[PDB]
Amino acid sequence: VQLVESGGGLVQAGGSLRLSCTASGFTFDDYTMGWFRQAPGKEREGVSYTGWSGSMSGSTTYYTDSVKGRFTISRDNAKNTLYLQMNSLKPEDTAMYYCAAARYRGIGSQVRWTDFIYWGQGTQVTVSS
Amino acid sequence: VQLVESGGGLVQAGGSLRLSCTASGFTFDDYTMGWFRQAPGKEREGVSYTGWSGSTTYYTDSVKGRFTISRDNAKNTLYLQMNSLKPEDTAMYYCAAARYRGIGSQVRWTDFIYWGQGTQVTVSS
Amino acid sequence: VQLVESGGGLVQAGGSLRLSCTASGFTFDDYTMGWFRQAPGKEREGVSYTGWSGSMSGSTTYYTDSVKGRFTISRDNAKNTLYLQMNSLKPEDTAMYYCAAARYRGIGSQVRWTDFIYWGQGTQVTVSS
Amino acid sequence: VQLVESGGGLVQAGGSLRLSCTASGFTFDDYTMGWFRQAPGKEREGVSYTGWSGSMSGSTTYYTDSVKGRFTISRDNAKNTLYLQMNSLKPEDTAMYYCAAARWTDFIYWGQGTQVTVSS
Repeated sequence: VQLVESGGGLVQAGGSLRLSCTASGFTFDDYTMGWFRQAPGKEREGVSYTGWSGSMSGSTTYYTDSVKGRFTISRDNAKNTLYLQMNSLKPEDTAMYYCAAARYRGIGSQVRWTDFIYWGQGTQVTVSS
Repeated sequence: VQLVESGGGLVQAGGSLRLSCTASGFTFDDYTMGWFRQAPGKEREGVSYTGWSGSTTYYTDSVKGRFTISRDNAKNTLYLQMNSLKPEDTAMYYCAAARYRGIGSQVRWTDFIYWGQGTQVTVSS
Repeated sequence: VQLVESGGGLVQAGGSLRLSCTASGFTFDDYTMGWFRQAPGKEREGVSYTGWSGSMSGSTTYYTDSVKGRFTISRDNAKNTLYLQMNSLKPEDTAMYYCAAARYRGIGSQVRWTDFIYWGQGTQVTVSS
Repeated sequence: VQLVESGGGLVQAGGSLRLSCTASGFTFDDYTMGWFRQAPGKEREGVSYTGWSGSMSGSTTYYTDSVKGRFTISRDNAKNTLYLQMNSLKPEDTAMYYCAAARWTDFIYWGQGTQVTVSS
């Protein structure tokens, strides 16, 4: 089980980045995938997840208030890849961004943050002044 | 007359950036706006322009299918969405402006008169 | 010829980091080794170098005004490693830091920025508010 | 009485950080100052302290076995600041680091903490 992040870097304020996260063997399309971030000196917080419920027949996507209307999560079940399109980047968005996976295959909107078990190494996103 | 570029930076190969260029006092919506780039040690080449009956947008072969130019005449801002970035795209990117006439003439590269200071885009291996 | 940087990361303002740069096959102790940095959207500037002087009887170390009294360069000719101790970090120090090498000596002429020929891939240093 | 920590962040294995802890009213040069850390899911453990001994003939600094030879505590009584120089960082050092004051159960005044993350 591997999760390799890519697409990070350094950008001016107002610029844009696009993160990617390819996934090794765990049957990607049945898992709820998510993006986390960790500020320097602060705890790791949740950014966005998307994933699937059986009790509603369908998918549930989430976005935090600080990334609302600016970030976009998407998945490609054929290539087992998760994406995070970050537009209109602010200097408060500067963190190391992690790509996580939750494992019990049916969680929709009852997704606790503690359900994410498999993690990646991360990628740096730096938004300067 | 000022042209301030933004949105540049450093990214690995395959990543994406989005440049912006706000414009100070001149009628933005009546001018043909363009993007240039200058490699280290090489001459300044043209990337993409858009502007003026109908509108005409241009893209160079090296940025074909990967770059996207757009303008916002309300906010007087020019955009350049750079997707699938290659290490050959590493340059300082300039935002230029030309004035259209004719009426059957063409915008050549020498028509761009007003320029910006630029922004650096670095695509590493 | 390889130059691998390490020791970067994310830190608050006032914190400290220490970069390292191991060198592959090129005779490290006879080359002038340096550190560069590149801000987001700006050109690549020079930070500090150490090595040859101009006289074949001395070492010469350099430090830019923006890093004066806060940064410290050092080399280990036995392990072929270059170090950069960054203390009292400011948010203006946020860049991708590169480790470069020069080989021109020129008895009578001092070190210029264009003499650095071999470069590394770099490491990210982010100093947040 | 306030204790504000700073200097934390994220770094690779083998990298270095330096924590700082400024102190509000007024103790500082007569109190034994220390650093604690708390791993995710584990209890809060002690890292290092420095301060007075019994009797007043001298100072005593302490370092835990897991940080021995890699960490360095220091204080500045003029600026009322405590420092922790963390060199050769291991992934087992990943915790939230607290700055505490005494004069392990003697430490009464605490700070909010700062996160130190050492990734692979």
